[PDB]
Amino acid sequence: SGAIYVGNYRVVNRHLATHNDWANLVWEDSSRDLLVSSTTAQGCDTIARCDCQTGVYYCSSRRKHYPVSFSKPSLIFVEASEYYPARYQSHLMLAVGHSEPGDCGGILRCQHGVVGIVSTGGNGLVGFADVRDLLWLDE
Ligand SMILES: CSc1nc2c(cc1NC(=O)N1CCC[C@H](C(N)=O)C1)CCCC2
Ligand SMILES: [Zn+2]
Repeated sequence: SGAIYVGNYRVVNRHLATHNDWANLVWEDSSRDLLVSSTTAQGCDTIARCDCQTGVYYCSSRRKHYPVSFSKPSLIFVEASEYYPARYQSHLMLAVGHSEPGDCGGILRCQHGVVGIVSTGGNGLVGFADVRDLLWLDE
């Protein structure tokens, strides 16, 4: 679990969005596994606007942060799950690192701010949904 709080927006994995997220919907994209909802309180986070390919992510299944080198945002095949049919997920970045079900929502950060959130996993792999192109989160 996990979310980004920036301005009057809350960014979460679309597959983990609550009834309240959907009732205050701003934007969602099933192909990116992202959903943004509106908040009444001002958030705590800054979004990175950069091309970093190294950073640190929080891994809830280890209660620890790990450094990673990650690929550029791209269209990657993701196998069927309880939440989605088999499909290509866009704006996804992969890295070698630990992840397991329960870890989605963990934040990936570089020196400039928040880069994205955990969205997929593999055997010794972790995938992150990029948010750096969503310039409207800043306004
Ligand atoms: C960290 S999540 C995770 N981790 C692992 C496995 C599986 C998962 N789960 C997923 O990848 N998804 C399920 C939820 C929707 C995700 C999506 N973006 O389409 C896909 C298997 C075994 C190794 C670890
Ligand atoms: Zn950066």
